[PDB]
Parts: sequence; C-alpha cells; structure tokens
Amino acid sequence: HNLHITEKLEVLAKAYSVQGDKWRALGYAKAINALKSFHKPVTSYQEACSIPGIGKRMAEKIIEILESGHLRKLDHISESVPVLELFSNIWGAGTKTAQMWYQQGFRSLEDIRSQASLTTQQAIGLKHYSDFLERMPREEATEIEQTVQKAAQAFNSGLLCVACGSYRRGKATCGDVDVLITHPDGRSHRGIFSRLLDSLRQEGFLTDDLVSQEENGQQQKYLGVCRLPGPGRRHRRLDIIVVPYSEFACALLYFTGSAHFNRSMRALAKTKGMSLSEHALSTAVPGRVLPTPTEKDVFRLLGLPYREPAERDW
DNA sequence: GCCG
DNA sequence: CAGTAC
DNA sequence: CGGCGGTACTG
Ligand SMILES: Nc1ncnc2c1ncn2[C@H]1C[C@H](O)[C@@H](COP(=O)(O)OP(=O)(O)OP(=O)(O)O)O1
Ligand SMILES: [Mg+2]
Ligand code: NA
Ligand code: NA
Repeated sequence: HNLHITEKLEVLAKAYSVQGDKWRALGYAKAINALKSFHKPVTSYQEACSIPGIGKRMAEKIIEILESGHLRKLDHISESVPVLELFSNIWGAGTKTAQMWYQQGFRSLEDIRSQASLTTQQAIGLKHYSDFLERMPREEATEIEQTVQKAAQAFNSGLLCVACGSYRRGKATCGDVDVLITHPDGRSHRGIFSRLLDSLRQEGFLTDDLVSQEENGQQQKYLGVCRLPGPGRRHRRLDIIVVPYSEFACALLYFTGSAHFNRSMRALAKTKGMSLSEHALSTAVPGRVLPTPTEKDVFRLLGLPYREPAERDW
C-alpha cells in the first residue's frame, strides 16, 4: 500500500464518476488498484506502461506527477463536481438525477429539501443523509444481524442467517448490514419475507423500507432502514436476501463480495465460457448449471485457489 | 480510462 | 424501459 | 472497434 499518485487519480476518478462518465471512471479505478498493488513506487513511463490496467494515458499522468509533483487536470475539474457528489450521496439518487437537479439550479441539500421533486426512496435517503454516510462498529452490525436472526428463527428455527458483506470479510466497521437467509430443507425459505418483515416491524426495529416487493411471493431482497433500541443509536441501512438452499454458495459468495471481487470473478468465469451470478455458476450462452454446494466449489470449477472472505476485500 |  | 441499487 | 458482472426493484 505504497503510492501517492493514487491520491491525485482518486480525485479525477470521482469527478468522472459523479458526472456520469462511468466507463472512464472504471478505467481509473482499475488503474488506481494496479498502482496500489505494485511493489516499488513506479519511476518510469515504461515501468508504468507495463503494468496491467495502466496504459499510455495513465502512464503520462504518472510521469507528470513524478516529474512535476502535480497533475494539471486537477485544476480544471468542473465546478459542479462537489455539488454533484453531495446530491448523489442521497440514497436513491444517482448521477442522472444529480445532474438534473444541478441543471435546475440546486446547490445544497436545503435546495433539494425545499424545491426538488423527490422519490419516496430519495426522501428517506435525505432524512437519513448523515447516518447513511457513517460506518458502524462491527459490534453494532452483530447486534443487528442477531436481531434479524432471532425474528427469523422464532418463525422457523431451521432458518440459517448469515451476515455477509464487509462484516463477513472481517472489517472493523460496516457501511450497513447484509444478512443472507436460507433453509437447508430446500423449501422453507419460500414466501417468508412477509412474515419476517412484519415481525421486525412489530417491535419497531424497521423504520423505513427502500426496496421491498412484498406483493411478490418470489421477492428476493429487502433493502431498508433499522435502528436498535435505546439511547445513542443511529439509523442504519439493512439489506436482507432470502435464497433457496441450492443457491446458497453462489448467494453467499455474491453477498460477501467485495463488489470489485465479484466483478473480477465473473469476468474470469466469462473468459472460460462460464457465467457466475448470485444464483449459479453456469456454462456458455441458456447454459448448464454446475453443482456448487460450497464456496470452495466455485473457486475450484474456475480453477482458482479458495480465498477466505478476508482475502476478498478488494 | 483500460483491454482484447 | 431508465435509473438506481446490491 | 467496442466491451468493461450479472442481477433485482421502481414507477
Ligand atoms: N455492483 C455490485 N456488483 C456485484 N456485487 C455487488 C455489487 N455491489 C455490492 N455487491 C455485493 C458485494 C458486496 O460485498 C455485497 C454488499 O454490498 P454493500 O453492502 O454495498 O458492500 P459491503 O458490505 O461489501 O461494504 P459496506 O461496508 O460499504 O456495506 O453485495
Ligand atoms: Mg454492506
Ligand atoms: Na445515491
Ligand atoms: Na413495497
């Protein structure tokens, strides 16, 4: 973890991202990672241009930060960028909505509150704006997962509940809590969302819903808001997925991430004429589902050594 | 932005 | 669907 | 030249 050039590239990357240039931002992201994972601090355009994820343009940027101490592009970042970042940090608003609000003359969250048309999701995002930008201590994510597990296992004690995401990857803090739920009998997972969510509502634990198709008996996810009881508590984002046991390993792998790790893994599967998703590991263009009873089986079928969750924190 |  | 989200 | 993971809600 030994480069200073990435600090400058990070600003450009974020600038491109909030302005909607998502593929250019991805290229910066991959390069920033390539720079982060190099041994010696790069000192040559040739040395830089050799690195995978770094091309002529990125090398030149590097060759300027080394031989000048600065990146000229950083002085010509659009003035809109910090406001675009402010707006897209509202949950449920992305770059398109942020750019529309900016075009309409809005410059602050007060402008948004008083003058913007907000979706139901965005109104919830705005009212929890600071809280959703916080990370919680690992210990708090444990309490939240346990709250969900207790409510679930009260209804069916055979239900398996696992906190995934950054929590399973062992991080000291968590942006939210990601809970996977399944049942080993392969059937009793069906239709339980209404039951589980109603239970968590009865005791006031859930405070708002963001994404929750409860009219669908095949509902796959709940994205919402919770808050533990007592003083000193903030509102926290809570994501729940309910999956068939036959998809456990792929769902676990997906939900544990990281996101970058998932993208890398799926890209690798595609090179081998396979396809990897939260549902299954399959073959080429419908395709054949491969047997993956455990995460280790997914690595194996892809010709990879098993990585522990903590080693997937890419 | 990068890569094939 | 486009947007936003995981 | 043109894709870059693959998928699930919302309105
Ligand atoms: N774009 C994505 N593509 C594929 N998988 C994703 C994507 N985004 C999120 N996931 C998967 C992997 C993530 O680890 C998991 C949970 O998402 P998320 O809660 O945003 O991240 P996280 O739990 O890893 O970190 P954080 O602490 O910020 O919440 O869902
Ligand atoms: Mg998370
Ligand atoms: Na947002
Ligand atoms: Na709903």
